[PDB]
Amino acid sequence: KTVVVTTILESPYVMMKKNHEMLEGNERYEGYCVDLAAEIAKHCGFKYKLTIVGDGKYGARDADTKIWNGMVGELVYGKADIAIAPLTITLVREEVIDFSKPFMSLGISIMIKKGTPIESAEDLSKQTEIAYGTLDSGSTKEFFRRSKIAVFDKMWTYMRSAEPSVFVRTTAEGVARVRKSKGKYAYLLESTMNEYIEQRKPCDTMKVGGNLDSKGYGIATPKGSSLGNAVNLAVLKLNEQGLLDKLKNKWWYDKGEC
Amino acid sequence: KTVVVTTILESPYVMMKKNHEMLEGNERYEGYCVDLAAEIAKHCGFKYKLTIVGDGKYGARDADTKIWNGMVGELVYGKADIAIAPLTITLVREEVIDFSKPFMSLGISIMIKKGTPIESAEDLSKQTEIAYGTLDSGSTKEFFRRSKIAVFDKMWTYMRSAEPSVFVRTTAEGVARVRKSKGKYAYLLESTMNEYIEQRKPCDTMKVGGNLDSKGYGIATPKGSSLGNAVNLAVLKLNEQGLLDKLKNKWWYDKGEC
Ligand SMILES: N[C@@H](Cn1cc(Br)c(=O)[nH]c1=O)C(=O)O
Ligand SMILES: N[C@@H](Cn1cc(Br)c(=O)[nH]c1=O)C(=O)O
Ligand SMILES: [Zn+2]
Ligand SMILES: [Zn+2]
Ligand SMILES: [Zn+2]
Repeated sequence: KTVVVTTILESPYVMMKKNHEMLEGNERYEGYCVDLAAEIAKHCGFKYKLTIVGDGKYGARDADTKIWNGMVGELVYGKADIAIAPLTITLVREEVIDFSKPFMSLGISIMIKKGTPIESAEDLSKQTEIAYGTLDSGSTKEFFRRSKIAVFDKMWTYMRSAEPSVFVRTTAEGVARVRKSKGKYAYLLESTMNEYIEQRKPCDTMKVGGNLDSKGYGIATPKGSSLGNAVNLAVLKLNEQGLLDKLKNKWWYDKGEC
Repeated sequence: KTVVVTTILESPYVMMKKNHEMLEGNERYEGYCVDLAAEIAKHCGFKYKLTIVGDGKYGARDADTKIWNGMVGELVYGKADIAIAPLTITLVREEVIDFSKPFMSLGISIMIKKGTPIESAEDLSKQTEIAYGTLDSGSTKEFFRRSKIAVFDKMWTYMRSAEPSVFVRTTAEGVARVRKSKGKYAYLLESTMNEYIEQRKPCDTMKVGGNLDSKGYGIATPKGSSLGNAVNLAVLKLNEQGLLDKLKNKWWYDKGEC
C-alpha cells in the first residue's frame, strides 16, 4: 500500500518546482522535506504520495469541539499515514500522535526589517511603537500563550489584544509584513526559517538576539502505526550519516542570494 | 517498587557532595541530572534510588562477546530501570533500549588550551604537531570510528594509530591533558561539556569552531518498560516549562568561575 505523506508548503521545506507545469505527482515538489521523504521511504522500503495538508495548518486542537486540524489532524483521523514537515515535537501532540527523534533542532527567534532599533525580546516588550506577532495554529503562538516568563508573558498580553491582529496565516504573510512595515513590525518565528529568509533577497531582514527556547522537528505518525519504529531508526541513521547536515547546507546557504 | 536509576559521575551532571560521607542515599549526590531525576520522578509519580554505574561507562556492545557494558548494559540486563545521565541518543542504542525525546541538544566540539593555533576540525586533520583524541569508549569515539566523511575519517585514522594513546578514560583526564600540554594536545568532546569547562578555573581552555555534528541526550529505559511513555511526556513538559534551560544556567553559568 502506497503511503500517504501529508506535508505543507513552507520554503525551503516544500516548494513547487519552477517547471512543475510539465511535471506530475511527487516530481512537482522540491525542498528539504522532499529530499528527506525520499530518503526515509528508501530506508524504510515503501512507496509514497506527497499531499499538501488540506487546511494549510500544522496542527492544533479546537478548545470547544476537541477536534484536531492541520497535519496533526490528518494523522489523528487517518487521512494521512505520516507527516514529513517542519512539525514541532510538543507535549500536546505527543499525547495523540507519535514523533520520531528530532531531524532538526531550533528555537523561536526575532526577525526585524533592518535598521529596526530592536535587539531582544525584552526590547520588544519595553516599547509599543513597534508591533510584533507570530504565526497561527502553531507552536510559536502557543509558546507565548503558555509562557510564565515575565518578558514573554508581557509580550503575549500585548499580542493577544493587539489591534489589528498581529498574527498571520502563513510565514510568507509575516515576512511580507515585516518588509513593508517600514520597520514598524517585528516577526517572531522559528530560527531555521529566520535564517533562511535572511539569505533571500531583497536581503532586507535579519535575525536578532538568541533563541527564546529549544525544540526540534520530528516526523509524525499516528499512534500504533507499523511505520513508527522504522521511521525513527531511519531519522537517526540519516543524521548519523551526516545527510541531514548535507540537506540543510543545500537548501539554506548553497542557494542563499545575499 | 522503588525505581533503580543508573547514572554516571560526570561533572556537573552528577557529583559527590562535599560531605557525602555524612549523608545517605540520594542525598549523597548533586548536579544537573540529580536535579532532573528528582523532577522526572515527581512528575511520573515514582520513588527512586540513584546508583552509579558499576563500570563507569556509558554503553557499547563488545563485538565478539556481544555483551553491552555501561549504563546501557545495566538497562539491557535489567540491573537498572532507567538511566538519567548525559547519554547520547544513537541508532545502535535505540535498537536495544528506548530513549525519551532529548532533554539537551549538543554536538561534538574542539577544546583547546588558549592560544593553540587551531580553529576547526579541518585544521586538526591537516597538521600533526598538535595531538588530539577523545573520551575512550563513548559515542564521540564511535562517531569518528564510523564516519565516512573525509575530514573525520582522516582524523580517525590518525587517532586510532597514535602512540601513546590519544584517548582518555575520563573527561577530567582529557581536560587535564589539554591543560598540561602547552598547546600540543586538543580534545574532542561534547559541546555542553566543553562549555562547562570553559567556565571553570584556571579558565585556560576554550571551545573553537562549530560543532562537528548535532544530536541530543535522552532519558533511557529498557524496551517494553512501563515507565517509557510517562518519562517521555515529563521531559517534554519540563522543557516546555523552561526547567531544562533553568538547570543548565544553574550548573553552568550561575556557578561560573571565569
Ligand atoms: N513548527 C510549528 C509551525 N511554525 C512554523 C514557523 Br516557520 C513559525 O515561525 N512558527 C510556528 O509555530 C508547528 O509545528 O506548529
Ligand atoms: N554522551 C556519550 C559519552 N561522552 C561524553 C562526553 Br562529556 C564526551 O566528550 N564524549 C562522549 O562520548 C555517550 O552517551 O556515550
Ligand atoms: Zn540514504
Ligand atoms: Zn472552534
Ligand atoms: Zn516539576
